[PDB]
Amino acid sequence: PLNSPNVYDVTAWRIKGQPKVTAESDIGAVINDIIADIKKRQSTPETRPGAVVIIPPGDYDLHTQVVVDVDYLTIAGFGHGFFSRSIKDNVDTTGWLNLQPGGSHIRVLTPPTSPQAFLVRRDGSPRLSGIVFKDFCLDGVSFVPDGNSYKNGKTGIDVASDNDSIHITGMGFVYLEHALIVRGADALRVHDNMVAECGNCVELTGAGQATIVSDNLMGAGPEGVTLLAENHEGLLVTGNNFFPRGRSLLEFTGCNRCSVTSNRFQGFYPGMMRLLNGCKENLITSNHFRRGTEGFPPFIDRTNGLDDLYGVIHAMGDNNLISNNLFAYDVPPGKIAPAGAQPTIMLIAGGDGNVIATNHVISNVDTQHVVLDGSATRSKVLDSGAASTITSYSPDTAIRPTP
Amino acid sequence: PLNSPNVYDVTAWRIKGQPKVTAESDIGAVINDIIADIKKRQSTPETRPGAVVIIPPGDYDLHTQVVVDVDYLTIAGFGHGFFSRSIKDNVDTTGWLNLQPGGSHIRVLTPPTSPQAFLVRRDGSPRLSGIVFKDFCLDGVSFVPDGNSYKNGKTGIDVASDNDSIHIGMGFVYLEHALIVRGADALRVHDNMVAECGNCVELTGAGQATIVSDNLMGAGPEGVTLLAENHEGLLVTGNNFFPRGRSLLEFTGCNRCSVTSNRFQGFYPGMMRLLNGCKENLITSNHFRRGTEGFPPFIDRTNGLDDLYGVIHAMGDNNLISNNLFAYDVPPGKIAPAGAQPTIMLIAGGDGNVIATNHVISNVDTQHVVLDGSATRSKVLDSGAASTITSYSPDTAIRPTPH
Amino acid sequence: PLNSPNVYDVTAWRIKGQPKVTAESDIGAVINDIIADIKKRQSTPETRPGAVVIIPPGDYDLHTQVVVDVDYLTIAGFGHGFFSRSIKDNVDTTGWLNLQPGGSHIRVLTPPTSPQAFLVRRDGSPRLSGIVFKDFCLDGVSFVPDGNSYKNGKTGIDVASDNDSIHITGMGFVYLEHALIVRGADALRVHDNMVAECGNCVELTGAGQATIVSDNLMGAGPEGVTLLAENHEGLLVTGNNFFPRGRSLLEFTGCNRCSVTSNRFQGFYPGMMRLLNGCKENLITSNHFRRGTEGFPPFIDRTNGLDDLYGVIHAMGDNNLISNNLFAYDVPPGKIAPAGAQPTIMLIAGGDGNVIATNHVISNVDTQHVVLDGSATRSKVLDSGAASTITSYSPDTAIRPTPH
Repeated sequence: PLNSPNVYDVTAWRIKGQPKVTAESDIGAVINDIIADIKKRQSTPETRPGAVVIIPPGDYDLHTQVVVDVDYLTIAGFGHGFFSRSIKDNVDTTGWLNLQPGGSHIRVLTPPTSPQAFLVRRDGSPRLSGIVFKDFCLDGVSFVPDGNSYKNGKTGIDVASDNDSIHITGMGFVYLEHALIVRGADALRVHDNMVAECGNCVELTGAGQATIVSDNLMGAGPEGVTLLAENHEGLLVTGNNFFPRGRSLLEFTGCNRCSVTSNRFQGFYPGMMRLLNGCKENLITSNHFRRGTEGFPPFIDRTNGLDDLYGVIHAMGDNNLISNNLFAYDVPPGKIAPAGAQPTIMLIAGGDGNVIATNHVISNVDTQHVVLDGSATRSKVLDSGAASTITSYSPDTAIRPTP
Repeated sequence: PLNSPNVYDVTAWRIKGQPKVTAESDIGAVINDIIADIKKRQSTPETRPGAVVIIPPGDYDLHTQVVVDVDYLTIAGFGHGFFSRSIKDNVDTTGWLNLQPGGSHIRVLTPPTSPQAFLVRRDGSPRLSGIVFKDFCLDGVSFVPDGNSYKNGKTGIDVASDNDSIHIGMGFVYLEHALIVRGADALRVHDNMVAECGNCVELTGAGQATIVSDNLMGAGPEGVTLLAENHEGLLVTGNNFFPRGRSLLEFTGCNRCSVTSNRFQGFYPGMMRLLNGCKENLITSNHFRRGTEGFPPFIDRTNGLDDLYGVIHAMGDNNLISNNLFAYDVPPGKIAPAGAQPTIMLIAGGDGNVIATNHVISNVDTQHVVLDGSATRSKVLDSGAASTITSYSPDTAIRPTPH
Repeated sequence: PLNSPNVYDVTAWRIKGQPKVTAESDIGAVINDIIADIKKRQSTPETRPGAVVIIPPGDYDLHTQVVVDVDYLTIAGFGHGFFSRSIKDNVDTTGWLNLQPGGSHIRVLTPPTSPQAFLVRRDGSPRLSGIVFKDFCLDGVSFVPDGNSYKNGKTGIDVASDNDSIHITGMGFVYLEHALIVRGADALRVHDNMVAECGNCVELTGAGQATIVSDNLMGAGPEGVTLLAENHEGLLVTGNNFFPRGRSLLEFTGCNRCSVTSNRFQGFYPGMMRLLNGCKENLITSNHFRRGTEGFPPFIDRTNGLDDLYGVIHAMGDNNLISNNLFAYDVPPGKIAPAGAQPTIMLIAGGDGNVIATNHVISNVDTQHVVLDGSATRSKVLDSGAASTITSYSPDTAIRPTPH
């Protein structure tokens, strides 16, 4: 296709000895064969510039787990191919012109023994660098045992070893239990993707730093996360549009000095944002939060199991600034739990020196804009509601009511 | 090109029965013929993954409107090719090395009966999904009756039916309407150059869960830069809005949306309009600059609004307008009515709007905020000294900027 | 590869009469010959749509400076190929499976007297328009005399003429003294790039308008800038993650009516952000600032020459709004300069009408959240610390303490 051994077209690659296997049959086995070819040619630490694997638009089955263990591997298609399998599964489709995702369309059919479509892992060293996934579709085909479970044991991309300067962009993920997982992320960018109708959308696990999650459209399932970060430092989460049915939309555990800023958050349950297990010195600012109620009939009676005293924002940790946010809460009275409670918008569950400033709350019922747990210390609440709307069980909270 | 029938090169495709038609002579006829080939091969609701149409850099005339009615079509070039025709049309170009836009350059020469270059439409189910336009240039060639009218009846891309996960690296120039998307769900309009058009981006009818991000945009004095009708959860962030639209951001009946971290430069009153009951929107962390036209051919153009209309004009409930900077500089003899103090933020009506932490700087005496008599339960916090706030409403809570 | 004369594969292009000159041996000379072919074909001011130059993944040496003087030239690879040469040069690399950057990998080996790999310049009119650099790696290979100097005299991309609608995206820059320089920027976008372990990262010089710098990862060296802008108006700097070792992370000089919002800033020296020489009417809001100390042993004693009284933010100009930021200051007492000083977080060094509002500061030692110079006039400080954390040497500053 190009005059380089480092450019591969998956529809043109034949695996010698398995002349049966096509990119349609098992694009997994095809990409694994490509990667073996790269290793044969790229032999030394001075000759390993990587390669591009090109996925033309089409339907491709993947049976065999692709193991990605080379730097600067770009896997690229020509479109994210997103399609709502969740609407398809739940309505009459008589006369429908289309019934599945497309674009550069990888149907993930991995075994239980090898559940992730792409396993990005190198046990040797150094860290994997500069790997790029872009412009293709990873589709888990269905949920198990029905369409509404958000469970199938499949993962789209799982980066399992420490990594630097990975770039995930223009992707589509649908109907995977775990769309994207990146462990030990440094200088990662998850940018401008469509990640929806998955049990879990983006999991940033183990630890990480210097990461940006931006301009993504994301919606998860009621037992899974939308964005999760574990032990991140200096994570920037910005310009994202989070919607749907995750148990949460943003979940940080032990994340410090991160910024969640200029996003849009729409959820149907308490606990849309959870700053857990000692999250400190984070900026939570200039976001729009919408707490509403499930409208799609097949999901009306399912919840994430939390009540409305949990908080739209639930914070456990130190010295966070939660400021300059709009919260719009609208839940039918008969749907609030426990029955008769005032919902809590921001709950400070514990921690020292949190500052809550210039937040505007609107709710259909009486709400506590802020509740501070009895264990909260040295808190400030400025202009986030009248005195009526701020409950401190802690004796030491400084409160300026909104004029 | 690749080993897939789902990858098309426009410069290589020949129309059976019309051998002389080329991509140069009528790229529209070529793409239509490509699209028919796709529809011929992709015959069933389970075998429609879509395709890519690639547009090499070059000059291409479009005479026939392209109708896009297949999911997961990608039309991609290699450059947005933007060129200032407006400067060209108004100055001495003696010795100019280039006179028109380029890149993957489509000159839009449609008939007045089907004036949209790309018409994105399906009668039938389901919604059109996952269409991509990227990295090419749509050029309306000239304005009539002359180069400064911003009128030619041409549209770049017009998405006419309800749609999901559409993704628009483009350049648009000298079109009366650059991009229109009706019934957007999970649309991304990202990192485009959309300038010297009558109107730039119109998101019409209704929509949800859309992101407009990282765009450069400038319109004309009778048109809109960004418009949204009846959107919920629209996120507008990272954009640099400049030029000469009647307005820069225009919402009508949009609720629970967020406009954050943009730059806004305009030359007339009414740069931002939140109209006909916009509620619970976040308008924050933006820079507004109101200046005066400096390009002679447009020195006498206005949008018909006086300086009492507001830099922001808002009619609706419970919006938070906070952490913005407003820098107003217009010569005394260009302010209307003569002798009036310009208004920076006008709350035209609505309940429970909160104006917080805004810095205004102006060359003349201005009212930072004027609240209409009809506004109820408004708050104005730290957005000017007392002498810069006018509330004709009797129940506005005001905290002057100290001193 | 496609049926158009405007698409070039650098690996397929033969320079007629120079069979030895390849993309591998000198991709600079290859690209210049491609440029010559474009000009040969694209011969009138109505027949210049430009071209795309495609760079497959591989290792390519550049010895000859590429001079870009045609509109709508796209140079495109498949991969930004970033690799930490700085870590490589400083630790034990036994058994390391890779020792250099990759992707679409251009090794910059320019002569001392034409240092820039790409020179984007046109004498004449109009302004160069619509040029696109994307998805490739520019790698200056080494710093001299050792890998830790951040010095080699090399530049990745230097745009020297006034320009319109240039787009730089998906790039990797590494080990260059200057990664990217753009003079006379109008409607520039520097978007979603990796610009690290360079002496300087992005310099927007001369003057400029209506530019966006967004969604980048950037880290510079102790003598250079990360992002610099000179005399820009309406620059928007957003969604970036600034880290590392630049003398500063954001440096404006004479910039007006610009906006810096929703970024992350991590630095190891004072002066992380500098609004210098009469910056007016700028918005600095919704940012996260971390001032820390160096943790990588080879650089422990490197300084940028400033003390902790200079400020995390240093501002000289009028009517800036510095609001809704978080500053997390952690520097061991033995590392603070001058010894025993209270560090300053935000310093208003001069100017009229500046407004500091709703800022949260956490520091390991006592700090002054805001210090205002004696010459500052009409300043406001709101909710950016207790009274004891605000110092105004100007007598006209209005101060509201953070309550309690």
